[PDB]
Amino acid sequence: VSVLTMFRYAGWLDRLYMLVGTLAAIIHGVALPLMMLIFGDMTDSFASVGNVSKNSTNMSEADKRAMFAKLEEEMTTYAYYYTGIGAGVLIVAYIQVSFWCLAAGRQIHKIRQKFFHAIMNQEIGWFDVHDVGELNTRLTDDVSKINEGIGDKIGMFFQAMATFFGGFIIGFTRGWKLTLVILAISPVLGLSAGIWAKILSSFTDKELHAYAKAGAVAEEVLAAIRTVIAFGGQKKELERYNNNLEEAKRLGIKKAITANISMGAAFLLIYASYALAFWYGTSLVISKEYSIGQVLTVFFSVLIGAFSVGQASPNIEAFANARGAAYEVFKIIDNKPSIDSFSKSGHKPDNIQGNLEFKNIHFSYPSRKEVQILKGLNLKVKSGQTVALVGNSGCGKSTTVQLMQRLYDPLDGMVSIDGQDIRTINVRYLREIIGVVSQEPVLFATTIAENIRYGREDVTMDEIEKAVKEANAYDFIMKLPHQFDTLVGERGAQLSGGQKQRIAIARALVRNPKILLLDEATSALDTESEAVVQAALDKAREGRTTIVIAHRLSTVRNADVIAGFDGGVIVEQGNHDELMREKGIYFKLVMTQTLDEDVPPASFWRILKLNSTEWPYFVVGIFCAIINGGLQPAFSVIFSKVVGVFTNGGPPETQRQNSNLFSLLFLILGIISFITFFLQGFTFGKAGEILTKRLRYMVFKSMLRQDVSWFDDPKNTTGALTTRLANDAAQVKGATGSRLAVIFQNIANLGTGIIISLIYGWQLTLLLLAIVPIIAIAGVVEMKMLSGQALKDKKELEGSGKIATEAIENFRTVVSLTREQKFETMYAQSLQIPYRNAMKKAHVFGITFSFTQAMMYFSYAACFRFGAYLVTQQLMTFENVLLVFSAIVFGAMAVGQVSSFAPDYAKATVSASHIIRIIEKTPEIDSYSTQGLKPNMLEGNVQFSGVVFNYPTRPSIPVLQGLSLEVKKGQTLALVGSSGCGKSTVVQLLERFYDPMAGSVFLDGKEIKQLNVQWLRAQLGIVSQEPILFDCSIAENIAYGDNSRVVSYEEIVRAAKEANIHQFIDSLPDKYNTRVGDKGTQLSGGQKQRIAIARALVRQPHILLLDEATSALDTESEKVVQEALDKAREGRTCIVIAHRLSTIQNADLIVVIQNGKVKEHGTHQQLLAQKGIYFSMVSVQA
Ligand SMILES: CC(C)[C@@H]1NC(=O)c2c[se]c(n2)[C@H](C(C)C)NC(=O)c2c[se]c(n2)[C@H](C(C)C)NC(=O)c2c[se]c1n2
Repeated sequence: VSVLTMFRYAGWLDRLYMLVGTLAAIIHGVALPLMMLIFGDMTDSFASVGNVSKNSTNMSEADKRAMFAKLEEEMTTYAYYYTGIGAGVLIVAYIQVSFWCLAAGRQIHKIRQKFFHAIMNQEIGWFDVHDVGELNTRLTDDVSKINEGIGDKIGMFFQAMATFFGGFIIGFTRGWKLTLVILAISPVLGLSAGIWAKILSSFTDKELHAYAKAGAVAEEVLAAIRTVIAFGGQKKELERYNNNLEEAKRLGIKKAITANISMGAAFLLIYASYALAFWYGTSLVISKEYSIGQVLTVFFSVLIGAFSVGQASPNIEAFANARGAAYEVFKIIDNKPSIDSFSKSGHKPDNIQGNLEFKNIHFSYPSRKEVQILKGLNLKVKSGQTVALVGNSGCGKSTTVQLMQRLYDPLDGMVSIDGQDIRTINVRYLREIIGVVSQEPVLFATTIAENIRYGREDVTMDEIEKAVKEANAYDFIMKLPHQFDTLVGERGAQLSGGQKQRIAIARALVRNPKILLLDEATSALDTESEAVVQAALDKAREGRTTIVIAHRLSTVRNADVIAGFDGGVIVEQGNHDELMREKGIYFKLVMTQTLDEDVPPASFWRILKLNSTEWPYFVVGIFCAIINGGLQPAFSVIFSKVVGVFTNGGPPETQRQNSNLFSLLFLILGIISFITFFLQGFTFGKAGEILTKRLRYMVFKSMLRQDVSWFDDPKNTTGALTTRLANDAAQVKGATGSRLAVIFQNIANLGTGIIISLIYGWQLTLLLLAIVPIIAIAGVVEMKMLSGQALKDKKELEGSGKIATEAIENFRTVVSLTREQKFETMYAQSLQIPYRNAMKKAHVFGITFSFTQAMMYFSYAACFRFGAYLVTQQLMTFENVLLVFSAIVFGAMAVGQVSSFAPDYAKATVSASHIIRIIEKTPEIDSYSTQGLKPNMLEGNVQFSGVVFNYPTRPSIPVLQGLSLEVKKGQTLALVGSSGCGKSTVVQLLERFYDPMAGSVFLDGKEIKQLNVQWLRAQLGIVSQEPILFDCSIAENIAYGDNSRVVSYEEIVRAAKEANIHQFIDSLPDKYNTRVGDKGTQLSGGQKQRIAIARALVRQPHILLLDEATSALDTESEKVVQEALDKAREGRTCIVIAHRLSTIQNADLIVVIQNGKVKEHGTHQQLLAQKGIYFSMVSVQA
């Protein structure tokens, strides 16, 4: 039902078609087993020609006729066999594929629209809950999974029956109890293989979980890189837990891996067992009773049936997932909650004009338990009036304003617009009649002309003009290139928040409702802009009854009536003066405020060599692999022999022949395999281990010893990075295992296939090889056309998706809701294109697939016919055809490889290339010399010469152009400028995180450019904006193991002492052993920073780098900070850059630098004596 039905819902001819194609499928599966019967009949007559050709010591002419008659006889049987099965195949396959698509196609598309629009209709709820980025995510993700649900399904049916009727058909109709001996031994052994192999395949997955755990405990926090460099390099830790848990779950998962190799060994062991019981039980049931040397037909066939069962399984799986996640989220789809709002008909209010009425409205947010912010609210506003609301505590003001848009619904009481109940009037009509301007001026990724269009569909640039002109925007818009026809560059991040809001107005203004609300929309914006804005508001208000919420009591003045609020508390209402004269709330407050990487440069064999390096040696590996190749050919021939001697040879010892070859095949494959595998498993496996481990190490280090523009200015987050760790270590592991499997299959197939290709008959040799490369090339072009169509498809659907996103994501549309559908409409457009495009491709796959099959029966019919060719009186055409099985299934061997084992070597290579280039690096500052920390460098006079720099992004114009400063010893070097850059960049330069473009610095003598980077970073005391510390124990944080700097207890104590954080150190559970607790999410920036300080001073710098240290704080925190900073400074050189135009006075040398160049400098009252720059700073400061 719902689950499956609803899943498979919608489709007149869709459904019908569906069934049809399905039928085709069935016939298809059945097609291959009947195919096996043919194997029979032809091979049977072949056998008879083998015993009459094996007699040979008698009539020569009777052999001419008898054997030739048999030739053209089966030659006819051949034509008709492949012809039938074949053409059929081509046809049926084509049909079904059409099923998959067409069906699922139309289906999806439908589900498409319905989901878009549904979402669009869940109202507030999609705000209420949801993660809304998550919502659309599943839009795309889930829909797709459903589609794949319908198509793979078709697949499942196909094979489901291939094995059902196959195993039946042959597995009964041809044996009557022999087909059964099959049934017995065959179905049985199949059970054992599937069984043990799955038990440890699952054991394998348990290995993948314990594995992911070792990995994270091998991940750790690697962000805060900066602070990190101003610290040195963890580098032991990472390695410690890294190789630790790795090595462990390595050998171990590599044990279960060698166990999956003990699995491939099991399966091949068991399979070998297949041969045992197979050939044995036959040998008997083919020597004694039922003598046809054909039984193999049945046995072999049904076996194939068990395999259909398997392939059947993954398809099913797909049906499941698609089904599942699809129907359950489809439930979150089709579902029509709605009702708390809607968008369909209603009560039409054409009376125009009216007054807002809030009569006893109690309300609680959707989050059930939350406290009813609107504990019975009574408020009513006349028309044409400008009524404001005042608040500050948060929640209620908005909440209410909100309700007025019938956004959520009242928990009790009612709201009457004009004189009717809002909940009565139509929603759209309502929402329309309601012009609102929240604060966030959300704009679209289109032309302005458009955003306004959105305001109201039909409309001429005429009106628009007027609107924008009444929304006072007609100007800047004109000065703006391209005019109204100008776009908003990818989202609304191109113009000034102000203008934006303005436009919104215009927009809403075009709406021209009769009710207006301003959710602080002036709020969060500079002054001047603010005033112009409010201006617009007014010109838009007073012609329309309005209500506003704002902390700008000023613009609140001209309030026709103020409402007393503060976090949900309805009190004093009335004109300004009345509340002021009310010495209460209004009055009160009035007086209180006064992940895309992807890189071209690959590496041909470059990875292999690096590969070989990271590889100690394991000829053993390649070796055993090789022999494994030799093994496949072995089996193939072993069979060719078996069937051979049996169908054409001497009557006595047919038993020892069978019993042997059979046992042979057994011991051979089985034993040789289990061993070849297991052993290789352990070897190559280890390779993967050390490689991954060692690899990570080197790499990560490369990062450690890496820096400069990298992390200082990264476009490579801590995630893409860590990921690099995991994913890429695994991938190189890939390059190795592959090279291994490569040589294997090769020599395997090539080497042996060819030696056999020699014992061949020159027929097959050429013909067949022609067939393998051919069919192979088909499989490759197939995969290519399939992924190509999949990629471009994701492209068109991407465009449609993104837009969809913009909408949903930006629900602030339902704000005006005059688009909902309109939106969805546009999508239908986009969607229409990739839809017709879908049908086309549908067909494609069809033909493609069907052609695969074509080459299938094709190549085997022409191959077998040509084989049998000339068998008149006993020519060079006999049992060797099995040797044909050899070369052919060897092609099937190559496919066993490019289809199994290691990754397709593609992404393995990418990730390899990446991880390499990275580990390569180009250090940039590591061991060195460039001095000797001579016992006379303890000065500090930092000297800045030329100072011309700009971090990698030079086309952004150097943020340091021709600069030069200086700071004596043991004093205070004040620093002030415009904002953001300049200050920091300077501190950094000292840290020499980026050697300037031209210039240099003298710590006190030698040249920092040419000074021992390390040491230069030994004596430094940076305390920047956002403080940070790993999740160690604070005693550990403090005792910042800079270098040899052993965790000196009385030393770190000394740190908490001067760092002023000893107040906490004293008590606070444990005392000095208190970890940062949860990574450091249990303290105030004042405490952290203090430790930051504790850091600095515990290092005993000779230079203090204060980068606007305390920018976000308060009270005794900024106080005890300026104190510890006061006692931690003056005893040594210290640059104090900041935005503390307040405690910037007490500075030995205040330097006003103007981004790029220095502008003023000197003692405070002197800089003040030079009125203008520094002056205008103390003045704007006020
Ligand atoms: C994709 C399908 C062909 C699929 N193979 C694999 O999933 C696979 C995974 Se590793 C692997 N095959 C390796 C490699 C060497 C292919 N094969 C062997 O060790 C081996 C030993 Se005897 C034998 N194969 C015969 C022969 C008829 C080959 N194969 C089958 O009865 C058969 C039935 Se379904 C199937 N194969």
